[PDB]
Amino acid sequence: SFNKQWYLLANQIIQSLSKYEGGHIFEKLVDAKKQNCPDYYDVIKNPMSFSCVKTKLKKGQYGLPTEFIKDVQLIFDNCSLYNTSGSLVAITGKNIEAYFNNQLIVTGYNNFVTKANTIN
Ligand SMILES: Cc1cc(C(N)=O)ccc1-c1[nH]c(C)c2c1CCCCC2=O
Ligand SMILES: [Cl-]
Repeated sequence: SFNKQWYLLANQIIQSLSKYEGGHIFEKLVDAKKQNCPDYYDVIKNPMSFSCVKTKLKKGQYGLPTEFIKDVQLIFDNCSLYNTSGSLVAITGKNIEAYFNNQLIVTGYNNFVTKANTIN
């Protein structure tokens, strides 16, 4: 069915980000002490990780295909806000963001967004 199909595509796409070079840094939520960034949650008010998105997909918390995109984009927007441009972490965020946006086209995922937008 319609929602089962884009759930399945979203699961495939999120797994491909996890396996992308450097993707491990987005897999779990940042540990502010362990990653030596004690102010992280003072700057990032809406934290997000690949594992959060995987849990939402597993539990059925998404109603619309755009909700998945919004959460993944939030990962990269948090990355670019906290980290200085040209840092190893910022570079990695931009790499995976570009990969992600291409995958949305290549996989057809954007077609589910287009259809769901018409349904309102
Ligand atoms: C780099 C890094 C390495 C590991 C690991 N397990 O090796 C896990 C998390 C992070 C990480 N992820 C993000 C997204 C960040 C960080 C910490 C540094 C700056 C803050 C930030 O945005
Ligand atoms: Cl690392």
